[PDB]
Amino acid sequence: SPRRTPQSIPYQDLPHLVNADGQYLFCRYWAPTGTPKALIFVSHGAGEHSGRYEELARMLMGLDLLVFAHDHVGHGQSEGERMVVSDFHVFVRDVLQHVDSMQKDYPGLPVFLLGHSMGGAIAILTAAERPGHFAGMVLISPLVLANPESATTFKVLAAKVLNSVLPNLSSGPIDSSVLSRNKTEVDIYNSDPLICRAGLKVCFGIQLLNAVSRVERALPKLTVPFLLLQGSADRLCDSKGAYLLMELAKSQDKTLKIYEGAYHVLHKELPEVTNSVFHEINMWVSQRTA
Ligand SMILES: O=C(N1[C]C2([C][C]([C]C3=C4[C]=[C][C]=[N+]4[B](F)(F)N4[C]=[C][C]=C34)[C]2)[C]1)N1[C]C2([C][C](N3[C]=NC([C]4[C][C]4)=N3)[C]2)[C]1
Repeated sequence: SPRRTPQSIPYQDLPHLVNADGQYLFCRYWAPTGTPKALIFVSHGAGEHSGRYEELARMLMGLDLLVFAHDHVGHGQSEGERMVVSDFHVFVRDVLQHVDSMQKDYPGLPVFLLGHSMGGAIAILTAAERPGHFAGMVLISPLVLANPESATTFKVLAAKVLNSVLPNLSSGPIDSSVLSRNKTEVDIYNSDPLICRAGLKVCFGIQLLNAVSRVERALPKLTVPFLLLQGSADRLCDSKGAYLLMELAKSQDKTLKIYEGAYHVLHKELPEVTNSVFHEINMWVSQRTA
């Protein structure tokens, strides 16, 4: 019987890739009508999926880039227990497999990464694993340092799971009101059935703590060009992390844009913020492609 997504659609009817663990990942592609100037992989964050990047991907495709993405394991239309990962490196390995596959089909093209939140931590670790390979990285509120109050609370709960056998332990869900000041976007997020809005399992939170530790060790090795966009009122990824990334990365081409008063999800924020985010990404990638 055909292998199906967690929503029961056969993978033979969808673009897909099988990872090193034999798990099917659902894929998306947005290719221009002509010869692409560059490739760009979009890395989504925790709980969400690649379908949330439709508008950004169509803008990037309008710049003649071939945009590609997949749903990370345990997310969206990919296989895996929801919001579970054996080790955070699985996400990085799977991005690298997909980038390597695309570079075979489109050789000689520059490749960029774009990531938001947990997806931004994945993009940083992917670029750190392959120094000099990526042309540039666009980071939207990347997970570099978690909110101090939330991290201390979770680190206590993590000690309970690390010292004892407690497989079902979960913390509370990611509060939707702190995601964006745009209420319509929050309402849409709360209505998408492919988004997992359940409480974070302690085993998954432990992997996000591993991502933060690994990002910290990767910064003095990071040399890829990057554009970093961060809101000053982010309650999920503390803005101190964006300043730390600007300070500690060795990249010769690094830029930070702060959005005063904005919340976490800058590409789904108030129209003035979202319009600026799209324009800034468009300028930055346009200047670095030809
Ligand atoms: O990747 C992330 N996640 C990673 C994230 C930061 C983490 C902080 C944290 C940590 C860190 C270590 C350990 N922890 B933890 F587990 F203790 N923890 C608990 C709560 C936060 C937190 C949790 C947020 N997101 C959330 C989204 C944005 C959402 N969206 C998509 N469309 C929209 C529209 C409405 C605007 N919103 C999906 C991508």
